[PDB]
Amino acid sequence: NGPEIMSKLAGESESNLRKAFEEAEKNAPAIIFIDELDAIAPKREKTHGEVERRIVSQLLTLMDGLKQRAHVIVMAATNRPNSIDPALRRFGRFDREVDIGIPDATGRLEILQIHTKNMKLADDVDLEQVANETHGHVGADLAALCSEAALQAIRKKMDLIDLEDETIDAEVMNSLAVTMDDFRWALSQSNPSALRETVVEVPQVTWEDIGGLEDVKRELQELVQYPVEHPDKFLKFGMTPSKGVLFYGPPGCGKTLLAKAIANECQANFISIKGPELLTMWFGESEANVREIFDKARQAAPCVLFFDELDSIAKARGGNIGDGGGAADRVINQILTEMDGMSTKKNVFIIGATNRPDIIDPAILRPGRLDQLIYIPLPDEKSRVAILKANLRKSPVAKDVDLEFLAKMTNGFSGADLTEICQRACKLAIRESIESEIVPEIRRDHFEEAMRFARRSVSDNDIRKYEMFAQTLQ
Amino acid sequence: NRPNRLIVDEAINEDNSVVSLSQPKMDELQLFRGDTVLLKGKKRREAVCIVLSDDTCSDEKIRMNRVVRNNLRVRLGDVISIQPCPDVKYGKRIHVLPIDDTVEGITGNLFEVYLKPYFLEAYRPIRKGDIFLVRGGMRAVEFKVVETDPSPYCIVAPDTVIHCEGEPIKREDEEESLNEVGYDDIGGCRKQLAQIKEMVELPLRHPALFKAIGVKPPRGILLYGPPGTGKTLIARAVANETGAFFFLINGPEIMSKLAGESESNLRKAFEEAEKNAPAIIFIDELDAIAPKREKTHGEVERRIVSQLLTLMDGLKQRAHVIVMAATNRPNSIDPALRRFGRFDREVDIGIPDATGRLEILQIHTKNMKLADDVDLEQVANETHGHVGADLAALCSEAALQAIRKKMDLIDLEDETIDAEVMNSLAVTMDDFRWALSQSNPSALRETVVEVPQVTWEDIGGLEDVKRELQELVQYPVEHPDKFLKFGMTPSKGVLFYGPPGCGKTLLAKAIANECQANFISIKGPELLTMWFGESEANVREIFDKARQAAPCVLFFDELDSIAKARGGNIGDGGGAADRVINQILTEMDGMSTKKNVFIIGATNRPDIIDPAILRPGRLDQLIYIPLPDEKSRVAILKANLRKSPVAKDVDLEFLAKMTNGFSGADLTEICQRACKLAIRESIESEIVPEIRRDHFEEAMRFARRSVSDNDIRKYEMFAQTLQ
Ligand SMILES: Nc1ncnc2c1ncn2[C@@H]1O[C@H](COP(=O)(O)OP(=O)(O)O)[C@@H](O)[C@H]1O
Ligand SMILES: Nc1ncnc2c1ncn2[C@@H]1O[C@H](COP(=O)(O)OP(=O)(O)O)[C@@H](O)[C@H]1O
Ligand SMILES: Nc1ncnc2c1ncn2[C@@H]1O[C@H](COP(=O)(O)OP(=O)(O)O)[C@@H](O)[C@H]1O
Repeated sequence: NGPEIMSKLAGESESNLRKAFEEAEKNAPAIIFIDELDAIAPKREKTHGEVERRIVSQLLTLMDGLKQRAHVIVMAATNRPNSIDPALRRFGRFDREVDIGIPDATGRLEILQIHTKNMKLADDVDLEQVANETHGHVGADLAALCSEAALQAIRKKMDLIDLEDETIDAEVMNSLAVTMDDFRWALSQSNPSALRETVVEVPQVTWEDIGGLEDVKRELQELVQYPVEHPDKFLKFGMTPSKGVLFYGPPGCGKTLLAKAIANECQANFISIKGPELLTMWFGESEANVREIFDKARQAAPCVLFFDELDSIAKARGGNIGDGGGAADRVINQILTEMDGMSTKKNVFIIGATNRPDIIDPAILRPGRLDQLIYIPLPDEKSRVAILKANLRKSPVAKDVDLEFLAKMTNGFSGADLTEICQRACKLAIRESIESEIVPEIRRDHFEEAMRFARRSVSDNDIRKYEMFAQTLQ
Repeated sequence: NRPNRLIVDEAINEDNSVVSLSQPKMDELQLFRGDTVLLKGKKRREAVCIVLSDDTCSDEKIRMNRVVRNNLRVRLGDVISIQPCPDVKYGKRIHVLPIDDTVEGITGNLFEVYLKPYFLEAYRPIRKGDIFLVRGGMRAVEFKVVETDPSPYCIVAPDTVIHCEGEPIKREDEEESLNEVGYDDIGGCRKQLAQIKEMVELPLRHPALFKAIGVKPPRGILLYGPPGTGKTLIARAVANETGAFFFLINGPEIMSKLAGESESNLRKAFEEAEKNAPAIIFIDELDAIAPKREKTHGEVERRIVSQLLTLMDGLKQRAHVIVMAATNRPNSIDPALRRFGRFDREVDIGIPDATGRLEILQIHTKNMKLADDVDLEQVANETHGHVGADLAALCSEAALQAIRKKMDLIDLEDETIDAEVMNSLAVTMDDFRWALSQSNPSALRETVVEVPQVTWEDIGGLEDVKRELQELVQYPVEHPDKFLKFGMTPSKGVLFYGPPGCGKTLLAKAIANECQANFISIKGPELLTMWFGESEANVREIFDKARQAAPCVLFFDELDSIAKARGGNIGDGGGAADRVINQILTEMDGMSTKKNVFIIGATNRPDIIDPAILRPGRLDQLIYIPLPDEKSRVAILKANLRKSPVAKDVDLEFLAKMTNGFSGADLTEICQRACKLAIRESIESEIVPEIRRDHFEEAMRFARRSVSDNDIRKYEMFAQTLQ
């Protein structure tokens, strides 16, 4: 480990290092694990001194020194890849590069179940919702959660009597159990003190979650599915599958849901770049970050890379009058660059979404880019029924309140305006239930009080404007 | 389970040898507040103490101070046996006698002072061998009772002849001396004091269990806060009180040595401490060793930041050692020190608040014997900005002032300066107000985090808003599974909008108080600073500080400030988005699921706010805060005047009548304008001293309303337009 090697004096260092392999090549097949490779090998501008630069050397030439008569494999742990000296990646040193990544909800379950196999828990805690609120936790955060859970429960009991003897009794800890009120107390601590950076996981949204948009659901499958499944068919007509899509339409109509739904149907990774993140690069004048975004999609492939609010920087410049310049700007420029310069097909599929297709720069549109415009309209009462149901397919809704009549009264709302009504109703309910008793389910009159506040955010003006962009483009 | 034994726990009172039982135990032990009780302790020794009756304590925990515990040899969390002794029998002059080094430069007659005041009005029961401690004249000297004419124990009576001796029997080797800091020496940081004791209770107190169990106890703890906030103090108290061996590294000592003489002391510091386990290694000034960064130059500095990383790794949990390290800001140190298995726990000691600066002040004068008028409440009110060391410096400068006005007035200076003379010495309020007049807030001022003192009692009107806000902030924290029954996420934002001075700030502070939550206020100038300074990386440090202060209310006041600085009636050519609000969006939506951080924005220009703030997952609930009504304008006038005296002669609802509308701030203007015309009268006099109706009439001559009825209609408009 790097700091041990860095702990020694000059020449006592690289001796342990060149001994570490000359010791291990005996015992072969063997694995040398160099974790904290940044400690040894950040050979860069930033190192000062010869002795640091000496040790980044000689590591390069112990990598070269293994002739394949060495059965040794060298693993090295790093945190971000740009961390280390680029000559460590020369072919014949570290050729393979494998990203362990943050675990997801579905994975944070297995970790939790590994770190309590010795505990003998209590019956109500299900580890599914424990694994749901632990988002942001790496697997060590998880190990720390459950150990703090088990040190809490040992605080509420046992030494209650002060039974402390030489060797503390066997049968007594087995009686000891850790309830859900321990774990929820374990999360209440600071524990997401670990990193939060761009997440990459398979979303949990299946098409079951999207009311309506039937034609879009089948259009998207062709775009994303058929190429990956049936390539030589594309090779029979000498065709390149289009790797972009641009969803456009009013807000809250499900442009995000569709992107996640299709990553799920493919069981592909979904990286979401939202509007604030593009604005960050544009104010911060750091669009070198766009490269790190696509290389992270490339390493997470097959993946869906989703740019939401791709008009964000165009808005921040205005765009009804706006600045004197043209449509091009720093960040979208690097998205163009990294798109068209990407690998032939790595199964990275690029989805943009915009609520202002008007002010997007047209260069994004040209073939080899987001090449397929897909309009995402305000739902119809046909769909407004399935929107109301897909929201209420979790919370309990009594039969007494009926749907297609609610979905009737709205000439148009977004699918988001409808969730507004739903969630507004569910708030009026919990308000009732918390109070009681001094009955505990939803009711029709909850929704009627909700509908008092139902507003539509789309003004029938701009639907005609949206209707216009549709026929104008072809 | 043979309910004889009972646990020992901390106690509020200042006096010695008083244990405070849980009231639903009365007839179990059968003994009332007039019976003294024998308590069993380690190395076959005991004590007997009169008993007090209180509600708040747990049933199983005796509450008693340090002195009564040390002789018992009980450390908090240990269990003692409590058995009554109605059989008590008075003594005739138990023999008492000075000990330690404490026993410093004293001389002459210490018995009319360090005994006779204390024994008086008391009947303090005393068993032979007790260390019971007395304080006077800027010193705490304790007198051990070596001999009791009857035995084992005795009440003291005013009728026992008193024995003048004053000889210095040195303290025995095995007892750990009292002068050493315990938990009661730590005034104002206590929420986190439970936190550190919770972390370290089980590892330090119970070495056997973690050898008898699979699990990992905390390896290292990082105390951080501005310098002088008591971080060394905490580590020593925890060590001294659990009994564990406390080792102290400080960075500049390690940095003082030559290369290789350095890391040897360092790797010896643990290889020395792992013997003495359970032990605490305190590495304060961890920035001196471990700022491993770009900024270090040299191998030897980078060597020492290494090897510290790998002494952290080297403890295998057969080490019972806990490593505490003090730091000032967390970004200060090398990030590989925070790898899990090195410093996993991170605990922020923080600036004390008015309510805390009181306890600190009361700890640093326990030996002084003050003067009657100084109340330490307003002393603790104007000491804002002072860390706990600033406070220790205040009161010591107060006591060196009062020693300057007196004593050496005669020049009585002898070999050993007299005992009875300093006890007469007292420090009045005119010393402390002179102590504050100095530079002493030479310590840090950065963003404060404390529970505000504004209760709803302070806000005139806004009844519907008061109940709306409670639902938003309270119901989620109290009743989560109810939110889980309908699969709902509690909205974590609010945006107050309305005219100025209508109480948008007060409401935010009032609700943090009703929750008893921390309140961080980011005001308008601070957002403008980030926008001119083009440093919006600071917004991250703002939310991570809320996250560490959670449960907290984070309040953005004047969230339109950057929009104004760009204009906004015509304004720049750009859109609504800008650098700083962008990072607020980012840090909001990317925040932890629910840490009980509740985000309140306030604006007097909801017009020019960017709409992206509004979208669900952000400040999602708009709450309009209107100009008050004469209904409320009465309670506004009263909540201002609920401090200063207002004679009945001046009447309110008629003042609150004449104003079609003012802000709640315009009304405070009138109030304060009146109170100025009054003090003007009182300072002058006499060459009467209270407010009067005509004061307020002269005030009302200058009453202006800052809201012009135009924009109320504009405010009325934003209200119905949004829904
Ligand atoms: N067609 C729809 N079907 C089901 N839910 C929807 C639909 N449209 C919107 N919603 C709900 O509204 C929310 C916001 O929609 P979003 O995916 O952001 O759409 P957009 O990107 O077009 O604004 C989503 O969480 C979703 O649950
Ligand atoms: N919360 C507190 N309660 C009582 N005394 C305090 C408190 N904080 C600081 N002090 C006083 O301040 C002095 C400096 O404390 P120290 O722990 O050395 O500072 P730091 O926190 O920088 O390590 C100590 O002598 C202590 O008496
Ligand atoms: N409704 C009110 N009730 C009591 N005091 C008020 C009220 N409104 C304003 N004040 C007084 O006016 C001052 C300024 O109000 P502030 O909280 O800044 O409101 P805003 O943020 O809306 O300007 C506060 O110190 C408060 O004491």
